Amino acid sequence: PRDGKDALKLLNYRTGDFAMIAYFVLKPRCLQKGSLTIQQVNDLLDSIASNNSAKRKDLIKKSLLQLITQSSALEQKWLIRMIIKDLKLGVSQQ
DNA sequence: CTAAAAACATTCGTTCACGTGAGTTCCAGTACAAGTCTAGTC
Repeated sequence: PRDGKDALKLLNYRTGDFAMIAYFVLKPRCLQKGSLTIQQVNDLLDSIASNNSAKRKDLIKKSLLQLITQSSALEQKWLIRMIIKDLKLGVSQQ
């Protein structure tokens, strides 16, 4: 719901990162065990990037829906962090 | 001559100063992670 607590929380994230809010929102909704391998995730991300380059948001929406429906809340949060390009695992790239 | 008063010699206990090995812990130093890097228009 656009006026539901989850919608405002996702939108009002003080532009405690967005990944944590998304994980909390998706916890009661998402499954407990995903079925996507690393190769499938990489293929979906590549498709999203290519469609963005080609200016076709329908395919981007379809790929995002597939990722959302075939992953768990932890997987959703990690995918969001990867897309944003901000992980902060506590260990530097070096 | 005589004993006695003074001086001298010895051993012990206590105090102190220094040196040194061992255990505990506190902290300066080091390593590492994360953020910043100019401001605006169109």
